Amino acid sequence: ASSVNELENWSKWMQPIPDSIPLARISIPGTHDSGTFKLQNPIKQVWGMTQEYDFRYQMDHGARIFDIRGRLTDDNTIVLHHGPLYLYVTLHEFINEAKQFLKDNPSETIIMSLKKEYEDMKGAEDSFSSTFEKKYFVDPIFLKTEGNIKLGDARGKIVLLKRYSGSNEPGGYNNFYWPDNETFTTTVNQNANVTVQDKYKVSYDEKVKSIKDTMDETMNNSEDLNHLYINFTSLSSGGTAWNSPYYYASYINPEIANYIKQKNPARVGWVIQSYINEKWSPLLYQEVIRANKSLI
Repeated sequence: ASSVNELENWSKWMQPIPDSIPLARISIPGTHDSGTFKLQNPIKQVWGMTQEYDFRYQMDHGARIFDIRGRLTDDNTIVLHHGPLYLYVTLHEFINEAKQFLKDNPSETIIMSLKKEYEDMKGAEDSFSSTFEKKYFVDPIFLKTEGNIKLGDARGKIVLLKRYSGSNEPGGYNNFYWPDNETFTTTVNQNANVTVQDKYKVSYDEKVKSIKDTMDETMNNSEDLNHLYINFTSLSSGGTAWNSPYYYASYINPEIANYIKQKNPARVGWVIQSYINEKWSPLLYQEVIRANKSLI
């Protein structure tokens, strides 16, 4: 909690950050459609795959925010989906990976975004929200405290970012507006504000400008601890060819990695990327973590 060299430890990078820092102010790497790593079917993967490695690999690479999309099944369980595609991964499977990681690295915390991706199965007993809260959320690893959550209250726990309607259990970040395919601003709570850049399905040129534009706003608003900045660098279009999330990401990641590197900002916000790996040159996630040196 003193050396900047400690941010270079991908599994324990949150250790140096002061306990009093709200998670909002922290620059955190995230993964888009985190549970698509099992899609190995050639045609399914050219449209649905946004990750090639599992949850643990992702976390061991500094990722601390996970984009979870679920669906209520007959068996009254929540499984992971990408549209109408069952990903061969379950919500329990994710929560268990998160627990092991937090057991080994108690200094860390993981933010889980939960969204209803597909319509509930016909024979379901309860609704998506009630099912998730009665069977999962009730688990102790879930932080039940709200407001502008500090890193201290989050260590060893899973912080929930609600992207589902109809919640009845307090805890984490409340659900807000979130319009389709665009960048917007709203409020989470009385003591918080949100700016999200979620322009999936858009031109590469418009996409890159969007990311950078949102990243400039957070750079110049670095000391505003009451403002949440979520920046999705992922881009999806017509697959089958080099228009896949992998193709765009092979350019977008190093590009934004450099952008962050050159500017040397004190805050870049929460950056949710596709294909977290070690292939691309400057490494986006690593640069994002480094921008936290100002907090050390």
